[PDB]
Amino acid sequence: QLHLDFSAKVIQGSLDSLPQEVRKFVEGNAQLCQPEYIHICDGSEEEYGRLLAHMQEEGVIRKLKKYDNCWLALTDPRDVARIESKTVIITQEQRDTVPIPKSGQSQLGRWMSEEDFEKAFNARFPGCMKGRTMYVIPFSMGPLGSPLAKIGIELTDSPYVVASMRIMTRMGTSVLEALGDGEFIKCLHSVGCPLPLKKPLVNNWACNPELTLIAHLPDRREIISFGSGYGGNSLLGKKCFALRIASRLAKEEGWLAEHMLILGITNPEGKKKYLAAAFPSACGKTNLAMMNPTLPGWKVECVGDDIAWMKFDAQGNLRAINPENGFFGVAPGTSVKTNPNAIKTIQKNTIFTNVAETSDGGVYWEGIDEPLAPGVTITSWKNKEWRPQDEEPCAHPNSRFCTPASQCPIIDPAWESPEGVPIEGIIFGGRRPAGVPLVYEALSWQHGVFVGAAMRSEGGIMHDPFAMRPFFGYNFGKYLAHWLSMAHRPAAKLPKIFHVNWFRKDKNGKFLWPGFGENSRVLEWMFGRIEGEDSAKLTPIGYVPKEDALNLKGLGDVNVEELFGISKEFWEKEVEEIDKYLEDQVNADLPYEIERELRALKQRISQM
Ligand SMILES: Nc1nc2c(ncn2[C@@H]2O[C@H](COP(=O)(O)OP(=O)(O)OP(=O)(O)O)[C@@H](O)[C@H]2O)c(=O)[nH]1
Ligand SMILES: O=C([O-])C(=O)[O-]
Ligand SMILES: [Mn+2]
Ligand SMILES: [Mn+2]
Ligand code: NA
Ligand code: NA
Repeated sequence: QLHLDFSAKVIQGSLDSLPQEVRKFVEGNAQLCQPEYIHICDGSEEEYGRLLAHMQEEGVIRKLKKYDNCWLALTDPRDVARIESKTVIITQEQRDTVPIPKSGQSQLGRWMSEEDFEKAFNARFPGCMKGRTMYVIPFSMGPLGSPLAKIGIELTDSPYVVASMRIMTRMGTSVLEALGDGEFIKCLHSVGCPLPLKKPLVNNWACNPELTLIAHLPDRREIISFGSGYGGNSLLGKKCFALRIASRLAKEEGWLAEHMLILGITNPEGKKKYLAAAFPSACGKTNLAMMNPTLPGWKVECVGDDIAWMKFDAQGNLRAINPENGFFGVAPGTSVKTNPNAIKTIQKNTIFTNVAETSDGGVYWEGIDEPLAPGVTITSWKNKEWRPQDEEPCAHPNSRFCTPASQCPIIDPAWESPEGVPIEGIIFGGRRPAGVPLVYEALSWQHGVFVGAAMRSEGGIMHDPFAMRPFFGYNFGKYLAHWLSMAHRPAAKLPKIFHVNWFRKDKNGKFLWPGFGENSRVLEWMFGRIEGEDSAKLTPIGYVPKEDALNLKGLGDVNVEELFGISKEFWEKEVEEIDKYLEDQVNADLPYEIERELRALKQRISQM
């Protein structure tokens, strides 16, 4: 050059050390964003402890004195969740990203043109890191060096993101060494608050709500996120990369990237199988992935609780890996009763966001179901004193823990095996207060994809097909076609597909099923069905357990008639509702097989 060599500003590592393409990505975005310092993360314990202690000294995080190396971050309340309306995918044509709805608004993604995004980018990123450190985070999604793993580089101006990525991905120098001159996903993040601050800082939490924009450019292998320091907006490996970018990659390359837990279940005979399950956010993946089974002699072990990458191997087994390195789990509702294994995992080396703090340096949230000693007081996530009779919760309803996977006492022994675990069943499920029984089994692969397409969240109202509504990297119609195509992969060992419903209520709004560890009784049935056991009765919706097939010992107060009932009237409405939805939201891009399954279901219900 005659006068972008950023070597003078490197305060950890060396630009000369980086693979050539990594250096180009770092230096191009350094020129653009103008950070004061560049810190190439090494992923070391030393780095991490120093970063936490720094954040602590600035008032960005607090140490939770009751626990071993745990920390609390309280955000600006404007920055507390994924913002779906500010989350977009850029492609040349809108239809490649989302189907064109008849109601002029898609529920299945949000497209932005290249032109509009270029303008948005130029209005945000120039100079956005002034006065700050640009951290360079080399990370692997999946076990380091696994043939199913994929590497990214995230640039960020947030120490909180660096700490959380260290938990949620594999990151540091070993990733750079593994990468060499290979391809990587380019991830660029800024809290959007260059120094000197143009607006006041709220709760020591840098963010720019008005300019928040989480963009995905699958054709350029780029994720570009501005304005939010929170969770799925800032930890780019998780939703942005491992669902949105990865699902489109998966479609091109013949595999699947899904919003699924992966678990290993062992029966009293010592026989083990792996299952994957897609439930929408707020519908209990993490509880099932970590289940403490109530049934004696059974064991559940966790491979992952949120994302699965699955690819058929040479023998036709559908192999799954967890591309994450930790659990970014919802804190409220987590108790010894609902998730005892999570309670164990999170007492050390854990970062909590937006939960309450007790006066002895512990954590608190709605549904923790753990009384405090008299005199122990509570500071809410809004940093105000709080009492249990107050109108507001003590913790944000989407507050999280961020905890290392390897600490889970029931972590699966194969949770990092590079070839992945063989999936034998896929479970769909949602919140259905009425009509849908506790468990049913799909009649075929094509029926099972239809059943995934029919999933619901939020009290049985919102459609959330495959638990992917906020996460599709491309047109949902085409994703259906991709799933259906698996039936035609020669010698594929197609998993059995089930649908569960933990959430059926009686007329008074009481749950008909106790759930949590009692769900082990449902898993027992699925396990027997995969083994070929004659434990199923055919019904218009699929197979259900025979009378006496489920182990209900210890649960004699269960209303079996209501929990397992199938009403013609309910199912007529359901098929009409599904028809309207698929027409409104998918229309021209709906695969014929999905249409055929809808007709087949309608026809079976007509014969009741
Ligand atoms: N009634 C009942 N509720 C359950 C069961 N399992 C989980 N839940 C509820 O599920 C909610 C917690 O699920 P989340 O951790 O939000 O769900 P998730 O699928 O892990 O979501 P993300 O982490 O956002 O993907 C709480 O309201 C729990 O009470 C069950 O067996 N029965
Ligand atoms: O953070 C999550 O896991 C989610 O929102 O599904
Ligand atoms: Mn979860
Ligand atoms: Mn999730
Ligand atoms: Na704060
Ligand atoms: Na087919």
